[PDB]
Amino acid sequence: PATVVAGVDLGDAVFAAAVRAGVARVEQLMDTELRQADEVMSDSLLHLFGGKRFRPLFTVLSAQIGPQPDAAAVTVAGAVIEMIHLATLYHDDVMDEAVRGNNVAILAGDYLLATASRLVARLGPEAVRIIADTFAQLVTGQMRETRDSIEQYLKVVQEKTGSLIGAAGRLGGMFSGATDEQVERLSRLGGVVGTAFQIADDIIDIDSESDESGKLPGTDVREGVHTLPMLYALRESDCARLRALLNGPVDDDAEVREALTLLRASPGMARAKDVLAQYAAQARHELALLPDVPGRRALAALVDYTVSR
Amino acid sequence: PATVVAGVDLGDAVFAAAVRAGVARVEQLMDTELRQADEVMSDSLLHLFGGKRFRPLFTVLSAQIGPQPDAAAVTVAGAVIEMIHLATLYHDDVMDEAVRGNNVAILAGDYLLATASRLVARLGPEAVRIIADTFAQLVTGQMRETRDSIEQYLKVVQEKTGSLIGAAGRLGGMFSGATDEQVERLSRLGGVVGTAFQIADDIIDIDSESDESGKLPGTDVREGVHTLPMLYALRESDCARLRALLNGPVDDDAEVREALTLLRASPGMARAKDVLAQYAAQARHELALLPDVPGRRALAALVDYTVSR
Repeated sequence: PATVVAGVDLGDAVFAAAVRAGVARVEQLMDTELRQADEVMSDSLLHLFGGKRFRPLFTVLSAQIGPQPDAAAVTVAGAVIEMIHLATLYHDDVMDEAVRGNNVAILAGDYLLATASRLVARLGPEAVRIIADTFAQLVTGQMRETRDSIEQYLKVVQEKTGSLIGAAGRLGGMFSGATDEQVERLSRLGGVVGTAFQIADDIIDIDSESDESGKLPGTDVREGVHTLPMLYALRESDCARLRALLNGPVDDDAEVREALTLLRASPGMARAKDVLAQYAAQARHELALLPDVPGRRALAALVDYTVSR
Repeated sequence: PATVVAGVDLGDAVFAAAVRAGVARVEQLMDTELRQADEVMSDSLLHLFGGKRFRPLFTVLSAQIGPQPDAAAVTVAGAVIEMIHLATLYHDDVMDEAVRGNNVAILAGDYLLATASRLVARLGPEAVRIIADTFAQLVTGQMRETRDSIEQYLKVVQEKTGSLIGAAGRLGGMFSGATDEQVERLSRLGGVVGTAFQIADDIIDIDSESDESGKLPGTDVREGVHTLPMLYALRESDCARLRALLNGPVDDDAEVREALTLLRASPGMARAKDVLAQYAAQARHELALLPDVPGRRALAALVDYTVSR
């Protein structure tokens, strides 16, 4: 649809086409910079690099609050964020021994990080500082995922997902010339959006309906992984049968559906949906403190998408 | 000995004690910065972090050409270089499936890189640029190690070892206030030193004598790995028996000594020693273009150590 960009309906067509071109300049910049890499890199780098490009969208939408939403440096920031995102996927898939092998995945991701660093060097001192501080949080989060278990999970998703989208809002705001106050609100907005996005993803993966990309639920159950609704379910008074299923990876397709209908019917599925609604409210709050401009409506459509996709 | 620092004799005791304190301030800076990491990091980060600290020594020795050899930023540069070095070891040991496991090794190294980035953000734009460009070369080199085979090996060791020691000389020169010309010569010196260091290491690992750390030779033969003297040996007209041994990993301890006495007696061991002597001459050339100061004698003792250790 002429109003939709990267999976969210932004309203007016002249606005959606402005944002679309912004995301396209991020895309072009990343392809240009990645294609300069030595031949020995090509196979590794381009493998995990199209996309949904949520982070570039967030960066470009954040910049629409500023008086220069199409600043050259907004595109550079967009490319930096997306490259760090892509890089984390490579490194996760090694330590998980994961499908999305581990041959040369450490070095490729390591490149996406060098390259990210190359581009952020163009944005100046504070940007290099912002990104350094962010990547550092991002690691600690994946790290802590590696080990109050509920407090711990929420610290994980704030570090591993929240931080980087926080940085996208901060850099989008800064490089578009937004006020100091607007920069802080887009940063806070980004941190919450990233947190709600991960929790929504975790609920969706238990819900009986198929995901955005048409995927069936149960992956997290199968991989052993403990998500918010499971963490809540485990500490209730039946909850014993759940405990045994969830104790590790589940490979029997009936134990999968067994574990599912056990999770779905748990008070845990209620506690987790409540947590999501609290982060969604926190996001909508930060939105209400932005000016009443088409940029704000677009960011509200993005929150709406985040907490229902 | 009162004249020795990090395995090389620098001559005068007042000079060696100045350089020793410089390397100690790099050490202290790295420990301070690494100990601030979130608890979940500690186990991973401190595991691969004492040392021989060749890169900090090179950085501090390079700074002794400048009129401010003890500049605050020389210590920051020293810590940046050593952290990137340590980080590459973590990532190599995963893709090699290596002893020096791979559990959380991707993320730790990833931290050492975030932290490196945090410190280099203190040195300003061009430093962030230098390091970004360097890490990028460093990857391509490990990468190319992953695939004229001889030309290719030498490109590998220039990228994977040469680049970073090149950066150490460049940053040591810059932050000590050395001239533009002196900075370029310390950079070139560093690139060659790193190249000779790796080739010397590869020869030492075949020589019948034990290494610096008392290690017996043959590891590279055992791990399958092809080094300069093997690459030369393979393309001679006996050379057929060598080809079969070297075809992959060697686990039989007699085939190890068989492969050894075959490598030692090869014209390949002559071609490789000649390559080393050419890089040693290139290093000594760059040294002759530096001023006649105690810094130059110390760097000459370092080259002497590099090409015989």
